[PDB]
Amino acid sequence: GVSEFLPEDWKAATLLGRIDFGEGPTPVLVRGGRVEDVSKIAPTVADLMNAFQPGAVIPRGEDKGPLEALDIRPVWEDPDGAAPVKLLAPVDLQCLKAAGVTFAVSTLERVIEERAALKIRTLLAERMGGDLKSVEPGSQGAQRLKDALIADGLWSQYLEVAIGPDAEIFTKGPTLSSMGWGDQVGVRYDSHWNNPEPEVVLLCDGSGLIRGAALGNDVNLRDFEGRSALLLSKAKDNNASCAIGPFFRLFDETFGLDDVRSAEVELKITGRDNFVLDGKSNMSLISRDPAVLAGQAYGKQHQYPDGFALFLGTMFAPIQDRDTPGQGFTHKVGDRVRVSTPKLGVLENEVTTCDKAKPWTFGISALIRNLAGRGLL
Amino acid sequence: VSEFLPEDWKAATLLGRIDFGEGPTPVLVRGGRVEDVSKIAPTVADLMNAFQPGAVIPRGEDKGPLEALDIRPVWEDPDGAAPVKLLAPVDLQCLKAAGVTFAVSTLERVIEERARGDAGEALKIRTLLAERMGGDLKSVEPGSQGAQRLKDALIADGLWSQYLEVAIGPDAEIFTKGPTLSSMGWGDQVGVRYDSHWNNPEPEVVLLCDGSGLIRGAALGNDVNLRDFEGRSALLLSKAKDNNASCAIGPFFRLFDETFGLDDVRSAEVELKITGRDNFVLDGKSNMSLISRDPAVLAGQAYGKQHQYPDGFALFLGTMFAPIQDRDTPGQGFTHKVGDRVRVSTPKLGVLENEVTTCDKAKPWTFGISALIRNLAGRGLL
Ligand SMILES: CC(C)CC(=O)C(=O)O
Ligand SMILES: [Mg+2]
Ligand SMILES: [Mg+2]
Repeated sequence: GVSEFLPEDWKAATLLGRIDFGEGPTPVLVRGGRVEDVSKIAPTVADLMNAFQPGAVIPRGEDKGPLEALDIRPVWEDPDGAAPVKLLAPVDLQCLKAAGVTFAVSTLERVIEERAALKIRTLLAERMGGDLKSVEPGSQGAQRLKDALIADGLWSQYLEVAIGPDAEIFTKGPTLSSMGWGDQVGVRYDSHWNNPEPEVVLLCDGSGLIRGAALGNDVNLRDFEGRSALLLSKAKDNNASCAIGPFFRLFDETFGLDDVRSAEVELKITGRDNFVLDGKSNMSLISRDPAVLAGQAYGKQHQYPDGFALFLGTMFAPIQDRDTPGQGFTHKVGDRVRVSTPKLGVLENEVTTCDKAKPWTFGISALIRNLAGRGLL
Repeated sequence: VSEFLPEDWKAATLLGRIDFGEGPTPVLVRGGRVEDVSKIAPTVADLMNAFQPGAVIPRGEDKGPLEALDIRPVWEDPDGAAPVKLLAPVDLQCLKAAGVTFAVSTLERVIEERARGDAGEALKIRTLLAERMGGDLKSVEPGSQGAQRLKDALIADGLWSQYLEVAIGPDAEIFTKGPTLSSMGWGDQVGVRYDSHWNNPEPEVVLLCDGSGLIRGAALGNDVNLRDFEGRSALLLSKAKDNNASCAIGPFFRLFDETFGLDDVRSAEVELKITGRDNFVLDGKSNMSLISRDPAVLAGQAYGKQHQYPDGFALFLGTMFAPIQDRDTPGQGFTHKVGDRVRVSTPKLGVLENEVTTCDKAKPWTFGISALIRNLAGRGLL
């Protein structure tokens, strides 16, 4: 049932991804509902995006047939990889970047209620020259709001990246390490409070231009980050802690950045203990425009010659109790996490611990050897 | 030339990358002579994964004495007229770094945090903090039960900080310094962001590890650092550390053998020298024995059952300097100016020397993974 995780209009869409048909990772385009092996046009997705800039026609690759006819299976139904065809993460050589704390109104309010409320929002809004829900990060209004927050003793390093001029942008994981649709993702076995983060992921080419978008799960360990923000990397970057997919949807007549900007991202978590968590949260509340976030990651002071993928952040808060009252959500082995939006489909993974997930073994040199052996270089 | 190589470099085994005119080439320097080992393995990462530690690497193609090669630093060859160019000695490795592994750095991190990145507040905060702490941080082993009891004391003192958690708690601070293939090497320009007004070099020793997590050798490093970004918010760590040309490793990795081992890394005296167009001079020394966690312990936290690195990784071990010498205004401390020359040196590894400019004036990073792949393929090396 490969159709259940594609966008409802996928046959009218342009998808860009990676599939192993049995010889190794192959960049594919899906157009008219049919898969095209484009490896002879460009041997990687990063190379394809660099070879064909926006507005250029991408030629046809070799026909692999209707995507729904490929026997693709997820790990929880095919634990041993018996399937003849394996869908992969749609990234290969791109750097994996991630923004965080991009929904500021959420952050601000959560601090005002931790203190309580209606009375605190008066002064902050009057000093800002405006309602908090209109906060513009990096503005002069945000600057006066910062100084008012400092004067109240409510300021924090998190509000700095919420409303200051610089967004929080970090490296989510090493190149070639992402999980894809239908893979296991890993939380550290020594983390006790962790959660998914349902996100939209931008595809950017080697010229810093936004080409398309996919779904992402930024697997997150709250107990590490909460002990120290200097453990951010350890909270975000472990074996199988990144999932992107199922495909990147490229911008065309049917789909553009404006569709990303108004995308409703849904999250569902299902456990064997019969725990269920559901929730939806709209990209229109993001406090920094996706094109602005791309322009902070890429510019005169940082380039990315193979391109980069960019997680745009989330406003989902893992506060729903599971077993321990007041301590919020945490994963258990075998949880199924679905991240979905209508124009991009469904990214679904199974949760295990980083030591039980398959280790990351296929790195840059493994790809090079594989592509060399197939005559694709 | 010999000015930037180990004292005993002709007796050492050095591993690095040189562009002779056709693209990046993994080289070994033995007996003072350069070997092109590209036909043995096409990258440094591949070479470390093909030969385990202790295994003798067979001889490559002789390229003559190293001192006979016309290698020139950017401050003497701005347009790159030299026929040969020395590169960073990493290629496919992930660039990993440890933080606050020396007490002098830990204190300056708490200072810039409480200053919220404002250099004009550092003197006042340093005067308070340096006396109340100091003699405290190195009084415990990080991650021990003792360290947990010191944490409870400092919390009661009102002195606790998220930086002390990674300085003495069970988890070291490890982060990604920059993207694969983005490092600068000896003789390159490094970059501080043009919008940073409180910044510094960070001399460090850099380990080379293979794809099995084994420590293989060591180089020198400059982890160019923006204090005003990181002090404003620790969530800006990546932006404080990872910008165009903000990473320098070199001149070569020295591989472990009978002339050099991890024990030499553990006792290495490291020297920092900064010189500017304004005739500012800083010169200082510190020793690796002051590190709070053994280098093998740090590599063991970076690599294990919960994070692999199939192409290997480089690991900055943490800076042992935090420059606070006043440059222009009494009490205002240090920051870089364009044209600064930064020398990191220790006798067993040589000299890593770079010229500082702003990230936007440094040449952009254009040679990434695809460029390397295409270059190697065109040379028949795959
Ligand atoms: C938090 C980091 C700035 C600390 C660091 O890089 C170091 O101490 O070497
Ligand atoms: Mg995020
Ligand atoms: Mg450092």
